[PDB]
This record gives sequence, C-alpha cells and structure tokens, in this order.
Amino acid sequence: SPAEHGYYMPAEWDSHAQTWIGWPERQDNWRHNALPAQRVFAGVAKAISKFEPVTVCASPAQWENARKQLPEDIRVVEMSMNDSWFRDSGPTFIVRKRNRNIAGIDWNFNAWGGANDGCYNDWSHDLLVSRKILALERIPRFQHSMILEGGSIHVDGEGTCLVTEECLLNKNRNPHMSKEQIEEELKKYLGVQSFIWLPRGLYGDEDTNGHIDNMCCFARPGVVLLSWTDDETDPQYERSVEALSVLSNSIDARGRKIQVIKLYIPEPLYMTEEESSGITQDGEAIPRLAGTRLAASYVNFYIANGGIIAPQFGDPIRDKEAIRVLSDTFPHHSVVGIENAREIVLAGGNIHCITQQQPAEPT
Amino acid sequence: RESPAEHGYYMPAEWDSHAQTWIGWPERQDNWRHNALPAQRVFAGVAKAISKFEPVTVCASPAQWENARKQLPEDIRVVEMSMNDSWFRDSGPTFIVRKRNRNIAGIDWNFNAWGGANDGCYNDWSHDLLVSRKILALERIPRFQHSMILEGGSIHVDGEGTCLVTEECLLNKNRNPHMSKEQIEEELKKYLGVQSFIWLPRGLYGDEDTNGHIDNMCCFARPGVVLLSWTDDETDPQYERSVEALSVLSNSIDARGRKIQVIKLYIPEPLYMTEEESSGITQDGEAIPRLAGTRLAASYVNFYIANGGIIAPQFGDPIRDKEAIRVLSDTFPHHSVVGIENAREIVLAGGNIHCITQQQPAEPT
Ligand SMILES: [Mg+2]
Ligand SMILES: [Mg+2]
Repeated sequence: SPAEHGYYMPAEWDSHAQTWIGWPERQDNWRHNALPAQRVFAGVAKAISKFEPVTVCASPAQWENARKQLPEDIRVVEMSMNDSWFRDSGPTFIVRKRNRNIAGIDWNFNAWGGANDGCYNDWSHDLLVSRKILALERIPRFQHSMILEGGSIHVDGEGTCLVTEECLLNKNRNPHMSKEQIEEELKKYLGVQSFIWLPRGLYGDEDTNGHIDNMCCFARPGVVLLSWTDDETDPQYERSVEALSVLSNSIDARGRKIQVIKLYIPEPLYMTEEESSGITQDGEAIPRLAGTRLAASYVNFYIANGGIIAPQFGDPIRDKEAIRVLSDTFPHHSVVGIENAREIVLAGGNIHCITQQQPAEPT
Repeated sequence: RESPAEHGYYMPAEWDSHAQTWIGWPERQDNWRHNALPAQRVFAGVAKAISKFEPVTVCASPAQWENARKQLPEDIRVVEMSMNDSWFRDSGPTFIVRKRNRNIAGIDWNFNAWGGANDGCYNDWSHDLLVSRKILALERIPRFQHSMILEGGSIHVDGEGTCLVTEECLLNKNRNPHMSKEQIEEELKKYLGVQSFIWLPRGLYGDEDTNGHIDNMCCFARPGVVLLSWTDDETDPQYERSVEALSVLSNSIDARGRKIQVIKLYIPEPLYMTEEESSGITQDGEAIPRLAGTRLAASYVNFYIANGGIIAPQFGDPIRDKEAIRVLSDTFPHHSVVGIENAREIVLAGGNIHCITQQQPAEPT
C-alpha cells in the first residue's frame, strides 16, 4: 500500500540519517566466541561513523562489551537477535516527497529458507528486529506477508530493481507467488517500475540462495558492478558470463542500456582447519566445514554519505585492484578498505549484509 | 570525574516541561501476583494516562516486549531493556539541565536494591545497574556516573535550590555508611545544583523495605509549598511520623528565603495485604516475603506530575480517594488531575505511580 502515498526506496547513495548494524555472538557461526568478528564489526561501524551516524544493536549479554568497544558517538542499544545480518532482518526504509515522509517495510523472514532449507532452526528474535527498530525510531511500519530480505533487492532510485531468480523464485521463499505477482508487490512497496532478473547469484552462496548483493549492484543509474573472473575452470565463470549476457540484453526503467564494470573476485578462498575448529558443532545452524569455497566478492560493499566501505580479503592483487576500481567508479566518495573482512565471509556474509541504511526523511 | 556543577547543570522540578516519561514493565513472580498480569494492566493504565499529556516510552524485558507492545496503544513507544524489576524512579537516571555538548545530561547513581545483600529487596540487581546507561545511550544524552548509592525516589527538589530528603533513607547504614551527612549534602549540591536541605527524620510508615523514601512521604507542590502525608488518628503508627515531619517543615526556610507552607494530604484508612493477594506470589527466596496482613505503604503523595497533568493513585478507600483528588485539584489548578484505579496493585509490591516513572526534561535551547 506504499504506492497509495507516493513512497519509494531511494538508492543507497542518497542521503542517510543513520546506519543500523547488529552485533555478532552465536558460537555455532562465529569462531573464537565471535571475538574476531566483533573487532571487524566494530571497525566497520567506526569507519561508517566518520561519514554518518551509526546505531549498533547488541544482545543483552553483549551490550556492555559492544559499548566498551565502540566510539562514544556510536549509539548502542539492546536488542535480541538470532544472528547479526541487519541487511536481511532489518526494515527496508522508503520515503516520499511532501503525517510522515519516511516509513519502514517489515517483510516476513524465515532464516533464508525456513525449517528445511534455512541457516538456523530458530528465527523468533529476528522476526521482531524490524518492528523493534521502527518502534525505537518512531517511524511508521508497513508489514508484508511475503518473505523477503533486503540483501535480495537492489535499486537505482530511478525506477529499476535488480534481483536474482535463484533467491526470489526459490522454492524456500514464496513458491505460491508467480514472478509477475512478486514484481507487482515490489512495484507497490519499493516504488519501482521495471526489473532486471539475473538468473543466479555468486557461486558459493547456497545459504542465502544467491542474493543479488553479493553478485551485482548499481554504481549509478545505468551502471552496475558485476562480480567477475576470467578463470574458466572456476564455477563462478559461467555465472558471471550468464549475468553479463542478461545485462547486455537489459533496459532499465528509464530506457537505458546497462554499462557493466567488472569487479574481479579474489582468488578462491577455502575455510581452513584452524577456522572450522573454532566454531561449535551441534545442530542449531548449518555445519561449517573445512575446505568449503568462501562466497567472497568485493561487490558486497556499503555506500555511506560520501564513503564506500569495501571488503579486503587478504588477496593482495585483487584487494588493491578492487579499491582502485571502486575509487574510479565512485569519484565523489572516499573508499575505505576493511581489513579482515574474511572474518565475516566465514559466517556467510560481508559488509553489505551487516548494514541497513536509514534514509534522510524529506521535508 | 567532573561534577555537573562544573558544567552549569541542575535538577529541574518535576513540574517543568518534559520531553517524555520513562516507565518499566513488571514481570517477576516473587514480587508481582498472578504472573504480574494485574500489575501490567495498572502500569499500562498509567502509561496511557500520561500519554494524554506527553510522550511515553515503556521499557520491557526481552521476554515481555511482545506482550507490552500488544497491550499498549501505538502512540506509546515500547523498547527492549533488561531489568531485575520495574521501578524506574529508582534505577533510571536523574536528568539535569543547563541554560547554555548538550543542555541536558543524566546522573547514573550507584544502586543496591534498596539496601544491598543484607537489607535489600532482592538478591540480583545486575541488570538494574545498567538501566540508566542504556536509557541515556538510547537518547544520546551525556552521562555523569556517581559511585554513591542513591535512588531518584529518595530526593525531591523545587528547582530553585532546595532539596527535600529523609534521614531514614539517605543516612541508613545500608546505603553509604562511610559517608557523613555533610558529605552526602556536598555531593547533592554538586550533582543536583541545590544549596539547602530539608531533612525529615522518617518516611512513611510501612516503607521499611526501601527505608522511607521521601517520595512516599512529602513532596513539593510548587516552590515554597509541600504536600505532607497525614492522619489525625493517633493510634496509627503513621501519626507520630507525620507530626515530626510537620514540626521540621514548620521551622524550615527554603533556599530563596520562604518559610515552607504545608498542605496535608490524608492517607487512606489502613490497608493490609490479603491472603488472596499473598497466595498469588511465588516464594523463591530471591526476593523478600510478601505476607498477608502487611500494612501497605499507601500515600496519595506518590503521584506524578506530567505536562499539564497530575497522575494520582486511587487505593479503594472511596472517601479518602475522593478527598485526595479534591486536594490535588485545588493545589494544582493549572493541571488536570487523573486518578488511576487499582493503584493498590502497585503498592502490593512496595511502591506507587511516582516510583514507576522517570521524567525526561525538555532540553533548554
Ligand atoms: Mg521483518
Ligand atoms: Mg544507576
């Protein structure tokens, strides 16, 4: 019903009031009692806080630890969560030009595929994250019954929505809805007019089922960054070539062809034994096994007000080249490389997955 | 360890303009009968009444957040916060303001559940220790920490230099036994911006467990004027306390040089916990006993002042309930007096409306 009052999802490069981030904890997903991941989340929050306000949300047991680790100008609030992926469990904010001029969408959530296919067995706290954030900020809430995660949608703020079929059409999401029915809900809720459907996401992203935000994103209207490799023996290659083909046959909501900038993935990363042994083994979440291909891409960066927060994976040549490409692509932003982003990818995500932008409310 | 006095701050009176009111949410079964359901309804009643005057935020534990959110109308903000019990007057911050870094700050006093390991009301106050910091963090308001144990219900101010307190509470060996009266005054001058003190020896009869907070005994109606808990029945143990307090007040001069005027606010006829009430409480030995026959510490002085409103208890004594509304209405002719029914449900757990609230002053421009 956001179409009724002229709401739309702005592009991520439009002005933010603040960024929301969770705080990692669970010992069956985050190694060494999540301490290495905590230092990286703190580093991401601090980096962003140079550009715009940040609120970090931490569990009751973690609140003091978070407050101690984070700069004073970063707000720390108590919140229960099952895990710390606010891109996906937090609200998708929408605005209008004028009662209020901002709202948040609270989508249904099922831990990326639910009882049979999801990443963990209990998502009851995550179900409340969006409501709690919006209640805290006194921003109106639109609830939707469809299962959706913010990491599965990208917009250019000019009417186009970029998505994957792997995720949005998956049997573990909304199998009762056709492609056209899904598009219809996204038009009404995000204020978009047209879609670009990539068939697949990044190789190795079986746990999210191929979220767009680890595969391809907008840099500006008519221009995307695409995860790329020239190595034809990498299972990523066929996905990248297929996506490029689809993009070359796509037109955006304003009638533009799409320019594609290749953003080369790191050389293949595989979880080590020291890494896998630091994680508790039982049956509340998916097993983390030694030798699994890490789903790493530089495309999982976050845009803040005048800043680009980008991962660094410990691949010397590809890390520096990603910074060069991103600096060239966003010449009016400052690019900041986040070391030890590998610590987030071990848990199945990256910088974009841990953030949720709150747009500035228009006046 | 810089003092509020250094930065220009003082505690404004409760009748000055608020940005919002903060309230906790009751839960624990060894203090609140029938799984806290009766008490939740009265807390919700208080929040709704205040919400007609000014914004309200209710804080509820992780396990209660959904129940609170469903119970309360959406114009009341509901936030998740861990707590050992729901007495935000005492565990929440004491806000202070200045004329001209923000023009509002909060004091985060030390806390020990009203007397500590040997004389306190429950055995674990770990979450309560963090309530003030969490509230101030939520609002991005600067924090002044104090190592002295103090509850907001133990102090009252007129916003004009006077502080009203009880000896029973602040000089108790269960609070700050290594501080003298003079040392306590000096800290309160620095932190609240006060210059003079009115010390009543004792608080209300029946308030043994919290050691006689001023806010259940006597408060300011306006600068120079106090409301005093009163009875004319000389067989009630309350009588000697009321008479003693009146004597002190009658010889008191406030910070601006006014002789204090006293308005008597008559307590209800003596109220006692019933067997039905007591039997609804779990006896787990983490909290103090709640026994049938106990005198309830009930006084109409334990009201809250909101922007244009007075939120006052009704205890079920129909004569004294009506008289208290009459007195309050006469005393606050520019406020709307609202009576909260079933306030007895709060008093069964040792407090009342003033004890469950914490005002956040408007920040001066
Ligand atoms: Mg949701
Ligand atoms: Mg405190």
